[PDB]
Amino acid sequence: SHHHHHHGSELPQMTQQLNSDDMQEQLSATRKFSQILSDGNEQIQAVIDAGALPALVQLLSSPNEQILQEALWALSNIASGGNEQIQAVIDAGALPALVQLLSSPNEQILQEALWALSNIASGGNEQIQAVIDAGALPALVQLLSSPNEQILQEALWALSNIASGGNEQIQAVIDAGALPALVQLLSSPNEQILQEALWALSNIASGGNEQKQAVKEAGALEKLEQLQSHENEKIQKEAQEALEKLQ
Amino acid sequence: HHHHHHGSELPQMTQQLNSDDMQEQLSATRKFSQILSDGNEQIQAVIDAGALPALVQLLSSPNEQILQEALWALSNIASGGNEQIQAVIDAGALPALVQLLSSPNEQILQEALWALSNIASGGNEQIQAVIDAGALPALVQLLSSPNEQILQEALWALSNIASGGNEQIQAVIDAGALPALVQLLSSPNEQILQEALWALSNIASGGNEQKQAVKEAGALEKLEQLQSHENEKIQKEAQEALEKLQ
Ligand SMILES: [Mg+2]
Ligand SMILES: [Mg+2]
Repeated sequence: SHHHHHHGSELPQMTQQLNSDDMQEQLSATRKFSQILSDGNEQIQAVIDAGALPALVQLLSSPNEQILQEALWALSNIASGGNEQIQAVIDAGALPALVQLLSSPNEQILQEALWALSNIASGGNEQIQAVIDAGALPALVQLLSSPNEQILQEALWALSNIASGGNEQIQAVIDAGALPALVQLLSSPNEQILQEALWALSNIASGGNEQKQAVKEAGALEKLEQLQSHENEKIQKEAQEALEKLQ
Repeated sequence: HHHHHHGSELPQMTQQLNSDDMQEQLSATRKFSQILSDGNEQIQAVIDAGALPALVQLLSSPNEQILQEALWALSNIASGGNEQIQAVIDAGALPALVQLLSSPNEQILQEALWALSNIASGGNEQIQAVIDAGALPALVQLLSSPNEQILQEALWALSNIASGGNEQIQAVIDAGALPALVQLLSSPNEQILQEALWALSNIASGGNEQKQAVKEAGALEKLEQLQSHENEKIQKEAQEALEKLQ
């Protein structure tokens, strides 16, 4: 969803001061920007300081759709910041509830839960490990065989981020039975899915010998070879990289 | 540390989350979401308004306050998620931050290192951008700073870089960081050697090629000697890393 900044915004003239030659104007504008950024982070931190996270995690068990969905947006949002903010989400016990919400008959709830997991798995290796431990992988994989393309795309993005951890985190993806589904996804009519399936296999390929062979066993060499000649240009530029590192 | 103002609505909202009343639960979640949406849109408005490239340009300012103030703003943005980190790199920050790494002024150097740490706490391509910008040669050279505040920030940065994939871990090894990392185990500072242990354990998360390089540096010798330490918490981390070589 795109927005317009309000008409009374001071930001444009503030940006002009930064680019100016005056150096009183330069100093004034950097101070105002530092204030805006400090204020914005502090409002986010105050919510965490307030003890909101564990109470929001509780509300993930709400029978009410409205409440569960808003509490889910809030957590996803926090988990989209730095590592420290993901840690707070994890510490509040979000993961088991987030993993459980992958069984939700609601397609809107499933997608928001998948986006939350992606955010958390975009952090450090031990935080991706936490996700793995919570048993996210068995559900993520079965969700790769989904008729719903929009769900598939987010489940795929969540695996890629897990697949961008250490070798042991990558191996957990392999052990979960992810490759057959990923390789099949290189036959996707939808181009955007192909590219994320590509980037997922590319992230796995950044592992050691064991991870590479597993990808060769799944039949990914054959595909990337006779895929390096697809209609699109950047789908060839990324399949060339996904084939070259497997060396 | 700071206090929130007495008029803050947050405590009554938190209690509304934990209540049995669904209406109060729903009013509180919507309000928390609103607050979070607002803060994140304040930060994005600064980016959408084209500030970053201009702040990067002010990293080469002859004025002490300006340079310092711009570096904090850049550092602050880089402490968010990957999307915000990328905007900083796109703005051209890394070259300027690396050049600032060899500046007379001590606090400027420290903030420069803090900034680079923030950037290296993102994804692998982001950490690789730090490496391609030439950060490592300077970083290792700072591992024996007579200033210990500067030593601990430089350590943090290397841990972050070494917390990437195998390609970035090998780069740290290739830059000759292991000997100095090992020598920081037998050092008086209990907070520093802990960060050096964090650092070494992160390398030990790589492959065999990475695991063996640490061994040739004399890690296993000084890792086992750390079970005779006064502190109980160091005794755990030394083991969690010593055994991390299965
Ligand atoms: Mg191989
Ligand atoms: Mg809202």
